[PDB]
Formats: sequence, C-alpha cells, structure tokens
Amino acid sequence: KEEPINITPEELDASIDRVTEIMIHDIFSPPVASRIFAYPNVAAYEIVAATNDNYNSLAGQLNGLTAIPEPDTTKTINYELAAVVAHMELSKRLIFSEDRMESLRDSLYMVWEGKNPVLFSDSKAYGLQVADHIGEWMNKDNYAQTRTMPKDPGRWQPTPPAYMDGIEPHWNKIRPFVLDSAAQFKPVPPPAYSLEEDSAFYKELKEVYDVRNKITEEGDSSEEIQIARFWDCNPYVSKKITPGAHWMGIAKIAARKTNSDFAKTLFAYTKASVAMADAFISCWDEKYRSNLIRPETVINQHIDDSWKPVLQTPPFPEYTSGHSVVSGAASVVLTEVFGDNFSFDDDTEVPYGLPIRSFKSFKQAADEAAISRMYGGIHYRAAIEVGVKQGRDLGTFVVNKLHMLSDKKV
Ligand code: NA
Repeated sequence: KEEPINITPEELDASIDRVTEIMIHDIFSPPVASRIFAYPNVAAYEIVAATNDNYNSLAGQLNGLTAIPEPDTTKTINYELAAVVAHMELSKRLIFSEDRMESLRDSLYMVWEGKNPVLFSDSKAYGLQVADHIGEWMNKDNYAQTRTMPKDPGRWQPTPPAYMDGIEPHWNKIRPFVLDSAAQFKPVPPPAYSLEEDSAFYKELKEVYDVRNKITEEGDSSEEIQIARFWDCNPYVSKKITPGAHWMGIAKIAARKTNSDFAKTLFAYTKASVAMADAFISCWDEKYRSNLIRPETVINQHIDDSWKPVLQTPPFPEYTSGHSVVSGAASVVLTEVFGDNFSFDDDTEVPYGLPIRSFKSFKQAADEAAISRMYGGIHYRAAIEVGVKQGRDLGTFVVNKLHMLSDKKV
C-alpha cells in the first residue's frame, strides 16, 4: 500500500476556505482575521523553503522567527502533505470552533492514510513538528496578553444601531511580522475637527453628506450602491467576510488563473497575508492615535438628523480606513507577484449574496475598495486617500524587505 499522494494547491485553498467560513461563524473582527491567515501560511511556507531551493526561509526575516526543524533524512516525506498538515493544525488552533477544522482535516487524512499509510504517517509527523515550532513563536506575539488589557468633541463615539465599544484598541501592541514598529507607517494627521464652513474638516464632512444624497437622487439601481455593498465586508452588520479575507480570495483567483504550482501559490499567499497582518497593525495604530469621529455622528448631531449612510458604520474610529490600508498593501504585493495589468473576475462575494465584479488590475480593485467607503458614507476623503498611501507604502516596504523567491539555477 504505497501509492503516491498528490497534493495540489487546491488542498491549501480548502483549508483557507474552511477557516474563512469558521471565522464568520465565530465572529472574528477584521484585524484578528489577518492574524489567523498569516501564521498557518508561514508554517507551510517554511516547509516549502526548507525543501525547495527556489524559495528562501523567512527565518531571520520575520520578527522573532527562527529556523524550523529539518525533516528526518531517513524517512520518505511528502513535503506538500506536511505543509497542508501544518496549515490545518495552526488554523485549528487560531479559531474557536476547532471541530469544524478537524472535520475537513479528518476527511483528507482518511483518504491519504488509505492510499499510503507510511508516507502519511511520516509526513503528518513532520507537519505537526513544524506547527509546534511555529506555534511557540505565534504564542509570543502579545495577542494572549492583549485579551484582558483594560478598556475633544471630535473624539470617536460609538454609533447606532448597536453602539458597540471600539474593536481592538490595542491591536498596535501585537508583534508585527516585518515592521520595525507598529508606528513605522504613521500617516499625516487627519484634518482638525471643525464645524467652520471654510475648514478642511467641514469640506470633507460635506462631501460625505452630499455624495450620499446624490446616491439617494439616483435610486437603488446605482452603481455606487453596488460598489459599497460589494466591498462592505463588515461582520457587525445588524454572513459576511472581512477585507483581509476578500484579498485572500483575490490572491487565490490570481494563483488559480496562472496555474501556479503548490510552492508558487504558497509564496504568494504568504507574502500577501504577512503584509496584510502588518497593514492592520499600522492602520489600527493610527485609528486609536487620532480616535476620530465617524461621519454619521457629526452629520446627525450638527447638520441633518434624518441622514443615514448607505452602509452601517463599523465600530471603530475613522482614520485611516482599514479597507484602504489593507487593499493598498495587498495590491502592492499581488502586483509584485503576479504583475500589473492583471485582469480578473472577482467571484469572492458570490457566496455572500453579491454578483461578480471584473477588474483590469489589482490596483484598480484596491482603488474601488477605497472609494466604496465614500459611497458607503462611513469614511471621509482623507481616511481613504491617506489610507491607500499608507498601505501602498507599507506593502512596498514588505516587498523590498522580504527575500523569498530566489531561483536555484540564477
Ligand atoms: Na529553500
């Protein structure tokens, strides 16, 4: 009983799709979701790097990460199999409903164990050894400690309908993967809160107000409303994926469209997920520095008590926009991996109630994701424009810092 086990990139995708689904169920927030995607990819990628002379190890490149154990030269191991095992095991550790990862895992294990028990056993064992190593490092990143950390008129207020307390005030205290510090990409400050009619703040408030009213005047056909809903990606609305998950989905689309092999797929997902996790830290750092009031609050208190945004306002401060920062970063990474002018059909939102939208490039998609927040009535211009810059600057740094691809024969 010694058939080969063919591991394909679609099995990695299976793990990431299941964790995605579980995240929705367990009600993970946008920044916490980015941490769930990153660590399991790093573990799998390290397995690949240790065994493929075209890819360099991230040990020594990511903060605190040391070399993984090498595989036993006396055993025949299928390294892709080990990489999938590592990915699933860490993914399971990072969500609450572990039984839902275990079901996916056990169903793969049963076929593998059935075809080649010895290869399966040796390969699983190595995958689990690596997951333990990577688990030790992930458990030193300050997430556990921040779980029980204690909790002008421009200050952010919780917003209706739910008036939830701000999400993840201390996300800036998580260990970044690549950044030298959480604040490395701190942006310029937002315009000073002001109700003076000639002020920069008031101009931007008036823009939010006016855009929403133009959308009203066009009616519910309007393309703006479709764009706002496509990118909304807010699990607190009173079944949706977060923005990091959506970009993980675009990374998958690109990898499948290019017929990228297991190693190239993992490379891409790892570079993207690491960048996004650092993008959330950078963006949340600024959110809780500037702690800026959301547009509906100022509009309903000072301008028009009947006005409502197209989208529900997320429960966290305004500046800079998460969508803008994370899309900026992700766009830069995918452009670097798969190229500019990469056209694609984005079907990531089809299982979540939406149609397909087509794009001519990752840059174009990011630009749409950023302006969707203006159509949505929940961000001012500065949070969007400055946020895209912040994410593109951060994603540039990540791509310039991480040396992963390194062809054996050049
Ligand atoms: Na290598």
